[PDB]
Amino acid sequence: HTIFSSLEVNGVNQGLGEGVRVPTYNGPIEDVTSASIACNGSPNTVASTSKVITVQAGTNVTAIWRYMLSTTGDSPADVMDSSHKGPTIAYLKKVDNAATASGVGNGWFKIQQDGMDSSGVWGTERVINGKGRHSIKIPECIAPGQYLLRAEMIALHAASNYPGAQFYMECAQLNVVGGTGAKTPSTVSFPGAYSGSDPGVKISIYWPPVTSYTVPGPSVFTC
Ligand SMILES: *[C@@H]1O[C@H](CO)[C@@H](O[C@@H]2O[C@H](CO)[C@@H](O)[C@H](O)[C@H]2NC(C)=O)[C@H](O)[C@H]1NC(C)=O
Ligand SMILES: [O-][O-]
Ligand SMILES: [Cu+2]
Repeated sequence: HTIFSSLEVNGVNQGLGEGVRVPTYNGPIEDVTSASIACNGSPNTVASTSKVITVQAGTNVTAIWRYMLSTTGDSPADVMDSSHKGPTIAYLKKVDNAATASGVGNGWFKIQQDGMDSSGVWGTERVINGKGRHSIKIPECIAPGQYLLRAEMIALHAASNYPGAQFYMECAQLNVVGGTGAKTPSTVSFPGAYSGSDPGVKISIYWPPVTSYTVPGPSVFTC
């Protein structure tokens, strides 16, 4: 239970729900076939925001994860419960109007992931124990203009069967400046990119303990 409730750009937090479409409640999506898997949604409610955040291509933005919208600290419990082990992931989608585009459908490409490292530590544990900071590089080589940024944490502690995996995601609204357009990503759809049968979705993280993890979705796009 967690929310990507603000984005840091150029080292400055852009504000709570400012340029990030935040849900009222911190619960997960569990149905990977739902329209809500793209940018969150029903049975939650997600707020619209008029802010589109300018970001220089090639630089990092940092999603700031918090337990609830009103949370005021950054200790582990202020981010997400330590039972919630799994990957962190981020995607972009080119859109016409980042303040209104829904994010459902084709156009997503993966730009970051952190599953399980060679020491058995999960991406979510780096966020939980890193003050909620989920750093994401905006590629330098993509086309400039308006995008959605979907940042996600998947908790797998209850994922031995499907449904069970818990998907926490929010979409931020970006204007990417300086992108060279030198490379056009291949894209996937949300819903569509994840299946309840995926090895990273239906998984028993303790039975036996896993030492390798396959993050769901496509490969990370690189310039
Ligand atoms: C910018 O974001 C990228 C991820 O998109 C970060 O790159 C990862 O950094 C970790 C921590 O050093 C490494 O273990 C990974 O190997 C890196 N991944 C890649 C693909 O390079 C990068 O550290 C971020 N920069 C900042 C300032 O947070
Ligand atoms: O969230 O369990
Ligand atoms: Cu939870």
